[PDB]
Amino acid sequence: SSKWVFEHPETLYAWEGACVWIPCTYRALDGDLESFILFHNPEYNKATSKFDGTRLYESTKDGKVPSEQKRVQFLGDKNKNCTLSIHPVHLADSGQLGLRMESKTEKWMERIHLAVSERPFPPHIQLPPEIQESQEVTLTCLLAFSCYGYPIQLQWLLEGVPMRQAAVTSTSLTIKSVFTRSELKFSPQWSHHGKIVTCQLQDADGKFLSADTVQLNVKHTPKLEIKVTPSDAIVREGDSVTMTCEVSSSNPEYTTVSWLKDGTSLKKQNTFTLNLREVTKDQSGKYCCQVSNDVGPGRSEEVFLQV
Ligand SMILES: CC(=O)N[C@H]1[C@H]([C@@H](O)[C@@H](O)CNC(=O)c2ccc(-c3ccccc3)cc2)O[C@@](Cc2cn(C[C@H](O)Cn3c([N+](=O)[O-])cnc3C)nn2)(C(=O)O)C[C@@H]1O
Ligand SMILES: *[C@@H]1O[C@H](CO)[C@@H](O[C@@H]2O[C@H](CO)[C@@H](O[C@@H]3O[C@H](CO)[C@@H](O)[C@H](O)[C@@H]3O)[C@H](O)[C@H]2NC(C)=O)[C@H](O)[C@H]1NC(C)=O
Repeated sequence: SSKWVFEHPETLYAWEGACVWIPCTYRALDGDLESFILFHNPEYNKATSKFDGTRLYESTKDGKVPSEQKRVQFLGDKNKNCTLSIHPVHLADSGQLGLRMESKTEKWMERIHLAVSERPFPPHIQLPPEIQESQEVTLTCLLAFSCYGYPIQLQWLLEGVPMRQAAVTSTSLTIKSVFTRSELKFSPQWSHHGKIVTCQLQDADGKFLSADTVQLNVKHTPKLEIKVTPSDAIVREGDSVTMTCEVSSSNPEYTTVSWLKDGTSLKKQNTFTLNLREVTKDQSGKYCCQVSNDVGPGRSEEVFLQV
């Protein structure tokens, strides 16, 4: 009994004040249409074996001459298209819509769910699983809404400030999926680790509607800071010098630590402190530590000993 076959999304989302555009097609194997009624939450009376409830559209009354001012409009034909449109949609419209249709001696009822919330629902940011420094990533912000009579826009904010990188916004309004996607590419620095990325929903005039925030987990090599005593780095032979190596940032945590004298690894220096108890003249160069993690080896600044 596959007499009727409808192609449309199973659920359409919107909010109070906006509009909703419902794509819909059908194929009636039993000729063209004779009547089309649009119920809101129809209740089937088991006694009379008919459908009751508030009728939002009747093809025999408010659809005999299309009014163009109608809030609820049927944009379809007699045997193919059942695209509905409520502009503006209200909270009292949220529910289950019924597409009661009749042809020659047979009739059919079709359900469409219309979820309308009082406030604009937030979008959603889809992050890559591993974000690493100097590697371009594509952040995806999706929104399960798109209507013609109410244009929207998605805005990317980093740390509460718009991002200079351009985005690409695309909308799909088909019988399969309805959404507004905005993708943004940018090469993250190590400092972006722990920073907040926001995707804001705004109308045509740019008024804030909703948003979704995330915190970046940017892998990076250990950024190091080196200290030396004395600060002036001046000494005589035999006297002591101490250098310290402090990991200021590393994602993930560090693994090994070694020291370098003009690019030469001093052996047995597996700690963050470099003690030169009795110095000479042949030393006196440029020192730096190397701390690594899963990401790789990170190097600190250079200090001129010069003795
Ligand atoms: C080709 C054909 O044969 N077409 C049938 C047609 C169904 O095939 C067709 O409409 C399929 N779609 C549904 O069924 C349907 C049901 C509910 C909803 C919906 C939508 C929005 C909100 C709430 C609901 C949308 C679709 O059905 C009838 C009557 C008919 C009467 N019943 C009673 C039966 O007990 C099951 N039932 C009960 N109940 O409590 O049992 C409560 N409501 C029902 C249907 N079951 N069919 C009709 O005239 O529409 C005859 C017609 O010739
Ligand atoms: C069922 O029939 C209706 C009526 O034609 C179809 O609706 C029409 O669809 C087109 C494209 O989908 C709409 O064009 C759009 O216009 C806006 C401006 O309002 C523009 O910004 C878009 O880029 C696009 O050009 C059109 O407005 C819309 N309505 C009417 C009255 O024409 C509907 O597509 C049909 N259903 C299916 C599943 O095809």
